[PDB]
Amino acid sequence: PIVQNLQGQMVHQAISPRTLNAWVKVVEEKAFSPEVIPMFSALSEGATPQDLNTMLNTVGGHQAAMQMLKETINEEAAEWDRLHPVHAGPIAPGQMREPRGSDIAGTTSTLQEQIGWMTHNPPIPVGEIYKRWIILGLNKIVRMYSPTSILDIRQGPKEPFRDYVDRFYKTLRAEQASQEVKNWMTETLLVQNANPDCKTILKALGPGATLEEMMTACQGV
Amino acid sequence: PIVQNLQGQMVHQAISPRTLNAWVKVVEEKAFSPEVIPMFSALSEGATPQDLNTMLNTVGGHQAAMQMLKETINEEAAEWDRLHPVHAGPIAPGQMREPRGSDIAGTTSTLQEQIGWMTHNPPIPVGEIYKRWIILGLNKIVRMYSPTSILDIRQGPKEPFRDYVDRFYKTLRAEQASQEVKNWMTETLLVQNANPDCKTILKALGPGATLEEMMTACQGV
Amino acid sequence: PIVQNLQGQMVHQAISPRTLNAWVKVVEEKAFSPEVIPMFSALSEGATPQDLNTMLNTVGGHQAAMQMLKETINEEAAEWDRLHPVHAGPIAPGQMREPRGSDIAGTTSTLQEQIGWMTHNPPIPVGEIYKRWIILGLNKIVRMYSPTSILDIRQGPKEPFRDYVDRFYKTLRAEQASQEVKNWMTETLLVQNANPDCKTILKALGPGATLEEMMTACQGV
Amino acid sequence: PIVQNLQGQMVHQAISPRTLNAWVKVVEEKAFSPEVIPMFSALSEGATPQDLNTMLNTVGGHQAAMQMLKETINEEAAEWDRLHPVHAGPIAPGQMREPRGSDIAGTTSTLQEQIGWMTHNPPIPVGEIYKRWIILGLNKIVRMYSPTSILDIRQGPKEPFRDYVDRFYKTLRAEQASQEVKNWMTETLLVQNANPDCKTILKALGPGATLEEMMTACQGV
Amino acid sequence: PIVQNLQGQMVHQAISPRTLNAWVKVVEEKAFSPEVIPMFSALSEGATPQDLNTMLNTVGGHQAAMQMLKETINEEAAEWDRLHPVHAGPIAPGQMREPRGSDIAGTTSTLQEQIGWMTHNPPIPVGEIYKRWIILGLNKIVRMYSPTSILDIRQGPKEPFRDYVDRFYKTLRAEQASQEVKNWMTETLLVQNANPDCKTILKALGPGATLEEMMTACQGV
Amino acid sequence: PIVQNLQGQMVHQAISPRTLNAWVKVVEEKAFSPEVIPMFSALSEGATPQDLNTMLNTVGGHQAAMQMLKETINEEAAEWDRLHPVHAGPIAPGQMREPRGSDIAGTTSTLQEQIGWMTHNPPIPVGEIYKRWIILGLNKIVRMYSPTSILDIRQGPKEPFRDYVDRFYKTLRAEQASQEVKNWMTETLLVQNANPDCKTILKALGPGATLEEMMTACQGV
Repeated sequence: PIVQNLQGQMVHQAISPRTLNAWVKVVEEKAFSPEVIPMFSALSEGATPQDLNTMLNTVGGHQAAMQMLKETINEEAAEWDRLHPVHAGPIAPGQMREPRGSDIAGTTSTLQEQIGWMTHNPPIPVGEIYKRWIILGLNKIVRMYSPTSILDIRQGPKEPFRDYVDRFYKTLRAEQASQEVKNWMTETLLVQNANPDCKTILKALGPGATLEEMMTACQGV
Repeated sequence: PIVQNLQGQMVHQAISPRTLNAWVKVVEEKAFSPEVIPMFSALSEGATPQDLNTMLNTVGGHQAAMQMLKETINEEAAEWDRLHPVHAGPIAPGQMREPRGSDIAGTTSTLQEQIGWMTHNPPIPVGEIYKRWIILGLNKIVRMYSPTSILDIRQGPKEPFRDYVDRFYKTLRAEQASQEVKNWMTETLLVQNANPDCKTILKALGPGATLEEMMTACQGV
Repeated sequence: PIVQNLQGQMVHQAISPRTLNAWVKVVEEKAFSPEVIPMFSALSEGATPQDLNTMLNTVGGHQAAMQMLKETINEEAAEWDRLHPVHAGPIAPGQMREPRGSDIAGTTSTLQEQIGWMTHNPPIPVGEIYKRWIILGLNKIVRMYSPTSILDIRQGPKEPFRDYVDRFYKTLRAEQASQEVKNWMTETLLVQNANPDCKTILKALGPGATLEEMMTACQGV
Repeated sequence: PIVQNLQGQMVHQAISPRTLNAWVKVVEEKAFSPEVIPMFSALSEGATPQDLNTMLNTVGGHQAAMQMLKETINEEAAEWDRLHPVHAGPIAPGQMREPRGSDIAGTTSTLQEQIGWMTHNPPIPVGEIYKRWIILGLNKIVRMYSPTSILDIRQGPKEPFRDYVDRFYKTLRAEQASQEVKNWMTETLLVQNANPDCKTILKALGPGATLEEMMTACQGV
Repeated sequence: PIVQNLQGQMVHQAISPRTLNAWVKVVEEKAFSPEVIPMFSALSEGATPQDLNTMLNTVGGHQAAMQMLKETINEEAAEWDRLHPVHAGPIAPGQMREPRGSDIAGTTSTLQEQIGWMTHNPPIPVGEIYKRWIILGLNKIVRMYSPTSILDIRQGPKEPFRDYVDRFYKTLRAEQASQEVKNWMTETLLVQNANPDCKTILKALGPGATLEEMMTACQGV
Repeated sequence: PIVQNLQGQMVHQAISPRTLNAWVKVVEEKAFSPEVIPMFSALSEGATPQDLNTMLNTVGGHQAAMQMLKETINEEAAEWDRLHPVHAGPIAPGQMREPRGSDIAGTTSTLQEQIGWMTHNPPIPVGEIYKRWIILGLNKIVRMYSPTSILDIRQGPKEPFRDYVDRFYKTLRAEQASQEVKNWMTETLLVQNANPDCKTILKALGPGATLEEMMTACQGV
């Protein structure tokens, strides 16, 4: 990737095999839990689109998820095509060619071209745009891999409030729609979907309290 | 993070995947024992707020604890807003914009802005303030994860004095309120909550002795 | 391999033993699944033909596959011989000798000669051509190791649509012929080779839909 | 820690997570055997007092031992206070403030102050003094963790002389009082605490012999 | 080993313990399969004769094989003595002494002398000659460790053609005599030593076909 | 240790924890087999006497062996004292003090003094002399740990010649007296201590043959 050397140059180097093994092991062990998204966003810091394609083609399993991806980046590139038309002109003096939707990905673009693209001033973040598309696809993937909607989590007979909140926020992280609506579920359905005694003590405390307060109040029975 | 090169420049580099795996394994294996706090404070040496957010979003489990966090940094940012108002003016010549409570975290701030913030002279420790807020939240988290107050530890029938002191200082580390009060429990309840024979020999020694003296006196029965 | 130092020179260094162990472990554990091809293409970034030969001779098992390789690079070199004849002349002033089919591989070529070949301006990618031949052979190897044609995958009695699509795209990745024909299977045989109820609901949705739509429609029975 | 770069500067860098994991694993697996002392002295080469405090707070278990430590460094700092009074004067031109007993540890001292302390000429070894105090405490800790005095080791019925000497020198290393007295036990109690037949052959050899001679003579019965 | 720094100097550094552990683990786990030869040739890139001697003395087991080695390098050095006589003269101005058969190995030669030998212009490859002798000995070792001649491999009753070819090329790699004779076995005994039905279909295809063709024809029964 | 930087300076750096863990694991797993000697000689390349003392004090077990060591370096230092007397004079202009037997080890010598000793021109190899003494002690240690003389190895009833030679050269490596006498055992007792049938075929071949010839002749019964 383009690493910032103190001398003042950004030259790509081959991605360390350590990073590839880390990404692979994360994909297998952690399956497609919501943390794979920050894992990818952290392991792909400054990576080129070719490096991102390498990291995507590295995993062997979950071919349905990878096909959903290969479709999602395809749709994103198609949308970028309609957002960004062709200048329809020759090469201007001292000017490089504008990347297209396919050129944003590593398919129709050489590593030298991508390096010049992301190092020339003003800089264009082709790798960052590819990362954004991949993250958008991973959102749909992690949504599909969660077989439970937000309005199905209810506290069991003697299930601890701690693990109830744990499962509730697992599913909240899995289900992404917005922010205000997430707060909407957070401040009602947390108490709305509890045991009878937990319900009673939660409205004994009433509204206008913090989640820490709810858990320390519902510490026992 | 900002590493001090001998040349005289501080330029961020991508956090090593080794550090991320170390933090993850610590979080899973060591759960949320009090040592996770120095673990975080050591693994986040010089890290940017974006790196801290990456390390926080890395862990998948303990979503209740992570929600307590996301609430605690929210409260800390809100407090910082009321401590630090807006200058309400244009950009001064050769002067950058003052970070806000949200800008302190990596949400509403770019990596370039954070780097300029923590490298311009005079330097402002945005990453250190974010670390302080995260540590303040981890204090509450480790307090909640300990289901035992300080005034519940009592020596068993034939439980060794060594393991009694071990459990006592586990719980003392877990329960944090102050320093003088910690010494207050340390110098009384250590002996106040012992076996009858241990009680007798401890006041046979009397007060004004060291913990080493207590343990070497209570080495046997 | 030839690593681009910021000073402006490309000098070969000994391949790290880490890379060799990574390649070996990939070959053994992952057998010859289609992901070994991007594994090789990533672990051999900038590697010399001698390094590629080292990586090929490293693996001990699958000697039938390695013989298929040693035959495929032989055929590729023979084809390159007939594509590229001999200039049949002495050495021109300030001009090096043109590599042959055997010289492209590391057999009849010294490391110094290869380095001069891939560092002199204009540059010739002898290592890249060797990589291309090895990848062409690995295509045939991965095709042979897959004992199932594309027109044999059919959904079982109560096999989930997710795992059906998984196996279907395993076999699609294994079987490579072209691109338009891959889309041809993708848009028909995916639904053509399903359970009766899945068939009914898939043509209930009809054509002109995405794979994500097919899977979310066939989420249940 | 302060690493000596060839350029001629000593600038602190963040301690590697590898060193922290090594120290932690040593503490857990090797418990508090006498080798943990050279382990600490080797892993803390050039470390700052803040790094030493991080390494001390890293371990979670053995809180009784850590309290003995926190007491021993407290006593050492108090002794250093009475050895080193306050100059009771303003700051001299081009002169820094003298560290105190608490400032020697990382509690009341910033990393910048410690760096200036251990890099200014003439240099003051604040980190080395902290290391010496920690080692003095670890001496008492390893003494307490050994539940056996030197005058209790006696050769069993058919216990080999090799393992007898092994256990004897385990306990000798555990019990530290001086050097001349260690030689005193070494040259008598080694033979004084043996089996009857071993006694007979040892005084058959007589005094004025080496430990190698004793073991090769007592190789058999 | 002599690593080529970009500055323009070749100075030996201590071999990494990682390389030694890699060589050791390869020797133990992989025994003496034919791949240990490319393993050694890759792990000993640029190594000095002293480094090669260290790597040879590192392994503890297979002392019969190591004695065969110590004999083979002895014979190679003796042959080099008779190939290269003594100049029988004093030291010429600005000229170093010519290495002998023993001086080629690290026995009678200091590291400084070897470094000057392999860094002075014109360069002499003492380490490469030692590597060649060690490889020649490893050839005999791997031949001895294979307890099966080439004319003993015959396809079993229902042994797959894949594994038959696997074992055949295992033994072909183990048995090294030449190249033309290897092709001689390759193109006849592959089919000559098969099951009756495999024989029939192989001569149904006839000669003038590739090994890939043989295996895809004999895919089934 | 003193690493040769290309700039032209030799400055000690803290020994990597990797080297310490490697030495420790070698000592525990491989016990004290003869290969621990080249292990130590390879892991202690360029190490200072203080580093050697750290590596020696690192191991916890085998205190009898470590006491034999601490005695052997003591005897070596005492011998060096009688070989090298005191100059009995003041410090000469621009001249450092001559190391003594104790100063050769890291006991009575500071790291700065040792660095100046092994970096000043002309250089004195204090670390190398300490390494030589430690190796001399390890010779005696590995001799003691081998409970079998050279004249006890005899081929069993149906023990393979390969494993017979293996055990024979294990014990030959363990028992070190000289070189000519080692050849003396090598060329007779190898055949002198065999099975009756092996005896018959070995003198069927007769003398004047190589060990490879003996093993290939005695391949079978």
